[PDB]
Amino acid sequence: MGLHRLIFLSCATDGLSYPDLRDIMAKSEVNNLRDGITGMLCYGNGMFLQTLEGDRQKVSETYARILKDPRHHSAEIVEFKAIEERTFINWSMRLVQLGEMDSDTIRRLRLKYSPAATFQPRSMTAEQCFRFLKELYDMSQ
Amino acid sequence: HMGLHRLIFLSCATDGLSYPDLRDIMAKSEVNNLRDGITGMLCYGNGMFLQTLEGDRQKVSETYARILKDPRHHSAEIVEFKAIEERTFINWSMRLVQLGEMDSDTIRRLRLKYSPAATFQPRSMTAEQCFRFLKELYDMS
Amino acid sequence: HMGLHRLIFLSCATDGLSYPDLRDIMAKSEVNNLRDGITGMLCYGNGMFLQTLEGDRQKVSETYARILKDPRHHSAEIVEFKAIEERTFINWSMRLVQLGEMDSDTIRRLRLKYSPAATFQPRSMTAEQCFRFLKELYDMSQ
Amino acid sequence: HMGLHRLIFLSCATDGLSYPDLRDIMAKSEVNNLRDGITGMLCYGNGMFLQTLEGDRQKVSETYARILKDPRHHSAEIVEFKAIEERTFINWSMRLVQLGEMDSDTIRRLRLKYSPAATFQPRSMTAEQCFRFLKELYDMS
Amino acid sequence: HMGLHRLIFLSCATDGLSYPDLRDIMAKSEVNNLRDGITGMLCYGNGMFLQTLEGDRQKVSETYARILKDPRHHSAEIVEFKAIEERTFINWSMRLVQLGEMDSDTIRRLRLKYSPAATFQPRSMTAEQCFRFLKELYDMSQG
Amino acid sequence: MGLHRLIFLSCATDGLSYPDLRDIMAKSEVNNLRDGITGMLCYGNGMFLQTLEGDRQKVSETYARILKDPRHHSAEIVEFKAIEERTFINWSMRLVQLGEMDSDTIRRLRLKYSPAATFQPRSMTAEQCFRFLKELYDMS
Amino acid sequence: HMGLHRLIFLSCATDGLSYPDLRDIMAKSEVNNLRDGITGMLCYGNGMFLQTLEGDRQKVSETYARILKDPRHHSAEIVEFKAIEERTFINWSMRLVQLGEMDSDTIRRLRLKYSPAATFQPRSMTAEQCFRFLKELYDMS
Amino acid sequence: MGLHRLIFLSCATDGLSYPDLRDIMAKSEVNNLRDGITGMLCYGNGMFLQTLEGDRQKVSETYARILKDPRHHSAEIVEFKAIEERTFINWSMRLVQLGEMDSDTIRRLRLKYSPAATFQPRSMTAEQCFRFLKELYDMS
Amino acid sequence: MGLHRLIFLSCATDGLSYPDLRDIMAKSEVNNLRDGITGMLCYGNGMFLQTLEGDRQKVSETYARILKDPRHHSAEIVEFKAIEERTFINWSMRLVQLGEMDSDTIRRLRLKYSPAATFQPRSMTAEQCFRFLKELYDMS
Amino acid sequence: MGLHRLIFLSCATDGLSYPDLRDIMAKSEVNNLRDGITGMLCYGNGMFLQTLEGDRQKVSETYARILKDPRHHSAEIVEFKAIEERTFINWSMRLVQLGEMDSDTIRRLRLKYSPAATFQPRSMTAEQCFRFLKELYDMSQ
Ligand SMILES: Cc1cc2nc3c(=O)[nH]c(=O)nc-3n(C[C@H](O)[C@H](O)[C@H](O)COP(=O)(O)O)c2cc1C
Ligand SMILES: Cc1cc2nc3c(=O)[nH]c(=O)nc-3n(C[C@H](O)[C@H](O)[C@H](O)COP(=O)(O)O)c2cc1C
Ligand SMILES: Cc1cc2nc3c(=O)[nH]c(=O)nc-3n(C[C@H](O)[C@H](O)[C@H](O)COP(=O)(O)O)c2cc1C
Ligand SMILES: Cc1cc2nc3c(=O)[nH]c(=O)nc-3n(C[C@H](O)[C@H](O)[C@H](O)COP(=O)(O)O)c2cc1C
Ligand SMILES: Cc1cc2nc3c(=O)[nH]c(=O)nc-3n(C[C@H](O)[C@H](O)[C@H](O)COP(=O)(O)O)c2cc1C
Ligand SMILES: Cc1cc2nc3c(=O)[nH]c(=O)nc-3n(C[C@H](O)[C@H](O)[C@H](O)COP(=O)(O)O)c2cc1C
Ligand SMILES: Cc1cc2nc3c(=O)[nH]c(=O)nc-3n(C[C@H](O)[C@H](O)[C@H](O)COP(=O)(O)O)c2cc1C
Ligand SMILES: Cc1cc2nc3c(=O)[nH]c(=O)nc-3n(C[C@H](O)[C@H](O)[C@H](O)COP(=O)(O)O)c2cc1C
Ligand SMILES: Cc1cc2nc3c(=O)[nH]c(=O)nc-3n(C[C@H](O)[C@H](O)[C@H](O)COP(=O)(O)O)c2cc1C
Ligand SMILES: Cc1cc2nc3c(=O)[nH]c(=O)nc-3n(C[C@H](O)[C@H](O)[C@H](O)COP(=O)(O)O)c2cc1C
Repeated sequence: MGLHRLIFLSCATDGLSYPDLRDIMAKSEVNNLRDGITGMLCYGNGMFLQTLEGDRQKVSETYARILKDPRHHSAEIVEFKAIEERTFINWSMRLVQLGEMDSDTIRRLRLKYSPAATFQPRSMTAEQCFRFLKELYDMSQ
Repeated sequence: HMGLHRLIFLSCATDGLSYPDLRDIMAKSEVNNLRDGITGMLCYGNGMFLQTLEGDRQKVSETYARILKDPRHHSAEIVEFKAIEERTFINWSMRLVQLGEMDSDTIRRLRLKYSPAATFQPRSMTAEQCFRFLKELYDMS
Repeated sequence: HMGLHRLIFLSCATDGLSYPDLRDIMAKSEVNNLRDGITGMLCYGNGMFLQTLEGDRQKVSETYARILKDPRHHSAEIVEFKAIEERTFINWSMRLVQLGEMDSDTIRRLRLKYSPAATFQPRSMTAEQCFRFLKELYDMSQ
Repeated sequence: HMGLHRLIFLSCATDGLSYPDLRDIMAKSEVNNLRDGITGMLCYGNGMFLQTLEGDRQKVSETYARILKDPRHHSAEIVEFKAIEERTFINWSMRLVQLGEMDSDTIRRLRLKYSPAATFQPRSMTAEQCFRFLKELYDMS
Repeated sequence: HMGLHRLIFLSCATDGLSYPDLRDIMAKSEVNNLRDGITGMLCYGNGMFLQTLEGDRQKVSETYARILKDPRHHSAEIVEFKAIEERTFINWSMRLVQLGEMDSDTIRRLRLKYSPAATFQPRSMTAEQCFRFLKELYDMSQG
Repeated sequence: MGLHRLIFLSCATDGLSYPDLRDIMAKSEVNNLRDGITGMLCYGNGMFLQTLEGDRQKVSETYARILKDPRHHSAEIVEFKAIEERTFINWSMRLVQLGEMDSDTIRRLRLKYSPAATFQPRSMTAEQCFRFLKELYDMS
Repeated sequence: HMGLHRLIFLSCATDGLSYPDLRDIMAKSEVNNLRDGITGMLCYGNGMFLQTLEGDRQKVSETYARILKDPRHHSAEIVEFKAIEERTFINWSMRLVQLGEMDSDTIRRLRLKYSPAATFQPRSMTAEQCFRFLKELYDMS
Repeated sequence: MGLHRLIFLSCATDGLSYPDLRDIMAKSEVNNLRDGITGMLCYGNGMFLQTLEGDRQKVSETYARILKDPRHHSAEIVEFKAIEERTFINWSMRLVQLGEMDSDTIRRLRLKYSPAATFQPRSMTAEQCFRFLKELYDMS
Repeated sequence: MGLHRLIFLSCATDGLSYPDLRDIMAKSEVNNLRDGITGMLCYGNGMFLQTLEGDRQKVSETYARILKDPRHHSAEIVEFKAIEERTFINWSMRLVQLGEMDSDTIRRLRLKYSPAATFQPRSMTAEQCFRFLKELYDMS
Repeated sequence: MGLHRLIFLSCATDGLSYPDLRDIMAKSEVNNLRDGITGMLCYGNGMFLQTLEGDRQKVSETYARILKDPRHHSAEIVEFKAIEERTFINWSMRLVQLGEMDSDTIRRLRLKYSPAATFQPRSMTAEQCFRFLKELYDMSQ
């Protein structure tokens, strides 16, 4: 039924540590590679913003799995639509931490695509979330 | 906030699904969706569920997260999630439409109009086809 | 003289607003707006105000700055201000529509049509949703 | 949360406006705008102000309502207020540009480029001209 | 021959304009415009003229140069001049519409519809607003 | 009511002299700077092709004065419309004479934007006159 | 072949054209155009011809090449030649409409609607005006 | 992969019989109903013009089978694309014979959508074939 | 009525000689220069493909004279429409012989804009002919 | 009737050999050159994906011949439409084998234009097949 892209956000569980983030990256890369899924996970200011690209069914099944994870709560879908080609091609999953990135670059990128004084993905539109993640992916290459 | 959205998803009915089960689903959704500002429509046929929800980005997502935990269906597949200027499915907090209790010639034309399948197969339908199929049902009701 | 414009804004009615308040707002609004070439419509429901004003860029702005000084409401939020080819809200210099003095079902369906909320919440509505909500009310009030 | 918006307004500076008065304005705007997630640009020339603010619909409104109470100007005119997909005035929570301290030729050409007036007259300019005028100022900083 | 065009302009009527003045204008516009393949409509109201002319690029220009020389009005403003695929104002070489001989409420709402002004002020209206205002006048008073 | 552009053409009156041109350019520069008007005047093959940018009322009044000038006759308006920004920014008024340019570059420019073997602005559309003038202005 | 096309051209009647000439033109046109799959419409008025032919790119061209050798007119000028998705002038292999036998006011308004002229002057008309002019004449028959 | 529509044309083999047409119609109706396929068959002037809607795979497989039928030759694909909704809903396969309908209606229809003096789908674009088949279908 | 472009094709008459080609080019340069006409004539595979830009009347009359020339036959109009600017500016008439150019540049060009295994303008659309001719002109 | 493009896919019959491919390329190179046909053949993961550009009739007949070939089975048409210009100009027929290429560029190219974890033209849209083929043609010059 074709290639799709999903974008959703969520609130991280309190006290998340680096080993927790690395654990997410490690399982996501293996499962996604198996499932034909690509994407990117953005972490900052206690919030997750993720995009997954792939088959309509596979991406749905992965999202239903991600909802069971106790490392986050209060998930919101931002968008689900058919896409002509992938944007997030290179990584089965890439984690980007806004805190390990140039303070100035991120502030300008977060301002560019958002009205918020901090990283607040609930205040961004679907196209803003996409373009935010696209620039993170393009610089994190 | 963030605005009005519509979700469209499909799923498989669990084997043994009973009319009571159908009525229990409708009873709880109507109370919940009314509380949440959610309207929409549930189509059941050929062992398949095809549903749409309209409302707040967060609320619809939370309702979908709850629906994913229901054992009365399995293998849910998201069809689309996007922002909308206005609602189509205004009249009912949640309306159940059974394809089997309907004019066989009306439903045959409808299912053919918006799908390539010889029976009702939402998995073979695009997001636009599911929207238009459901809308004709809503209008016919 | 920069053409015809439309402003849309919303606000919270102040606690204790009474029918005399609504009449005073309408009485001054009709006189000022007729003087200023301003037309529009004010919607009241669920403790919220939703209003649109059409006219000259300077006049409408001046009318809005006066409105922000009015103690009969608070927490104003601008929804949209843009140039327009033609007016939609032609007939009245100002018209009050109370959502509660109307067919509950017609309004319930309209409030659902153009918003995600279980109640009248103009802060949850877009500029296009506010305009189309207001236009349908205007078309029914004729 | 109804998304990112841009406000543009103009006003007349009250007589006697002083250099310390402008610096005070710039000092409070940077603090307030940074607090509120707001960015923008203030233009001063020919006794007139032309400013733009980007950010949240509610915050920008509340900021305009505060600016309207300031005795250092009068006769404000809204030029446009609308939703935007991305910010243009990303770099400064607030920046002052004095047209009088700029190349008489660079500013004269820019003033003619975007208005029919022989002097700076933002009231004679469309929303698009004010935007494009302020943007070139922004790009020259 | 560069095709069909439309001109829209406005002006202030000179003080003391009389009904015979409007009649001399109308009798002469009809004869000249019929000769020159020009059609159009003149609106008079609130001491202001708002007129449109359709025809050949050169003919319309010359008629405007003639109109500019007339002492019966002053302070003309061009609102628009462009090529058009087809005429809107076809039925009359020139038709005069006086806003005062028409339904106040009909004209009132029409003037608000296409302008920000509390009275008829073509100087506050765009080319498109002027076009649409004149077109509704032309359509309603087909007589 | 915003920034507008006018383009018109005309026939020069027989006996046009440089002094004649000197008076035109001198009063135009003064008058246009006062009025917020910019533009360009093209002369060639006995024809004027002009563009003026500025306020709707000002540009019109200037056109009315230009129509009284006896140094030319048979004006035609080419277009009058609103514009987002000026193209002809640099000069309150600039004269360009086609005859004092490469017999090759202008031949082309003209042929590019007209069906005629000589400069015949009555044969050009509004968009052809604009682009033709924009190319001339862009050269200086 | 290479598709359905429409040609529109105009010409001046050779001075002294007679009714029998027009008859003979119409009789050859119906026979030839019917043989060649060509349809169209010929307007005559004020000493001018305005005609359109629809059909094969080759057939219409050759027929036009034959019309060019006819001494009953001169000064032919092509108005338009392009590919078309469907015919407008379907009903007749060739139909003659004389502007001289029509409601004097109907023809006056039609000529004014699609021309800057006080007389029928097809040389003063664009390709779209000729098309719309002939189409209205066709619809009144 | 979704709903598609195919259009193809061919020459009927010499000797085509009404019984021949009926075997085609009967086997097509059964197979297409099995295959979720709908469509329309046009026959005139010795030519076939057909459209099928359904699954990309299914429609292709049916076309491959049509290519082996000896009752026609010189098949030519006209169009194959994804479609949002079916136009040819009502019948799995419906035969419309051009030659036995109103002579004037089919003359106008065939002229409307083609440069030819007889039915010649080889002279028609994809859109012409589609709009032609659709007007036939709408008349049934 | 402004600037137009014509595109047409024809078959060269049997026996066409280089002097014949040189005379066509010679009279075309004079007539077109007088008539304000520019364009390009492409000769290949025994076929002519030409385009002319200029005034609507002049271009037509020139086409009518071209139709009486016995050095070619079977003319087909490809397209005739209004244009905003000339593409074939530099030359009142220029010959491009496909045979005197790189077989590979021309082979690739001919495939890009046609379904044919050789140069066959009768198989090309108006847009394909224009773009074909424009690439020749730009590389010329 | 102009230039067209066909795209189709099929399953290679079991046991396909290098000689098998050489014979396919050999006749296709000859036949397409005779027919004015250009195109490209992609082989990978036991699947064929091909495009042919040329005349509507010739391309159709070449497809009819290809369907009789027993070296593949289960052919599926992807798209057939008229085109303004060719994309695959340089070759009458060129074979590209995905396994004789860099796992990365092919893997990422294949992910770019499909949801699948391996090459599966059956899950690809018409526009994805075209773009997949076009990047292959562009790389192998
Ligand atoms: C924010 C977040 C994003 C995640 N994204 C993915 C993902 O994209 N793919 C994935 O396989 N698991 C993802 N996970 C982890 C799953 O929730 C879960 O732990 C994982 O799929 C375990 O899979 P298993 O049950 O098959 O072993 C994510 C978890 C979090 C908290
Ligand atoms: C096909 C299907 C559709 C459902 N749709 C909705 C719905 O629209 N809204 C809702 O509140 N529950 C819906 N449910 C039910 C949820 O799974 C769950 O039973 C419900 O939210 C229970 O709410 P509770 O928190 O009051 O127990 C649906 C269940 C199924 C099987
Ligand atoms: C919700 C609301 C809407 C209002 N709308 C208008 C209006 O459209 N026009 C107006 O003149 N005043 C309006 N007002 C009132 C103004 O704030 C102010 O009281 C009024 O202009 C005072 O007029 P005056 O000082 O000239 O007598 C509104 C007030 C409220 C609370
Ligand atoms: C032209 C002008 C522009 C201003 N722009 C801003 C601004 O962008 N943000 C802001 O907070 N204040 C701005 N101000 C200042 C406000 O009028 C006011 O002094 C400030 O919002 C006070 O905030 P407070 O309640 O924290 O004292 C501006 C004042 C002027 C005269
Ligand atoms: C508002 C106004 C509109 C006019 N419109 C026209 C017109 O459409 N056609 C026309 O010939 N004269 C029109 N005139 C009159 C001309 O100024 C002038 O008197 C007239 O063309 C004299 O024509 P004649 O000298 O060629 O006889 C108009 C005058 C006014 C004041
Ligand atoms: C072709 C041509 C173009 C002209 N353009 C302008 C112009 O752009 N601005 C201007 O003020 N005068 C222009 N003029 C001259 C005016 O017609 C008139 O002589 C001048 O405005 C008178 O200036 P004054 O009113 O100060 O005496 C032009 C004259 C000609 C012949
Ligand atoms: C204005 C005009 C329009 C004509 N239109 C057609 C036409 O549409 N079809 C046609 O066959 N002949 C038309 N003709 C006639 C041709 O010039 C020619 O005389 C006729 O095609 C001769 O037929 P033939 O092939 O038997 O010699 C027209 C002639 C004139 C003067
Ligand atoms: C013009 C024409 C159209 C046909 N269309 C169809 C068709 O739409 N569906 C179909 O199943 N067979 C169609 N056929 C018949 C096939 O060629 C073949 O006989 C049929 O699929 C046999 O099916 P079988 O597997 O049951 O033997 C058509 C034949 C012709 C000549
Ligand atoms: C393929 C071809 C193209 C021609 N192109 C032109 C042309 O562009 N301009 C032109 O004047 N003659 C052109 N001609 C020649 C005319 O047919 C005729 O010979 C020429 O115009 C001389 O006529 P004249 O001396 O009466 O002017 C062309 C001839 C052929 C065969
Ligand atoms: C995947 C695949 C692609 C093929 N592509 C072509 C092709 O593009 N052109 C062609 O002539 N044959 C192609 N063939 C081969 C034909 O099936 C047949 O072998 C060939 O056309 C020889 O025809 P002929 O010997 O009758 O002349 C292809 C075969 C396969 C398996």
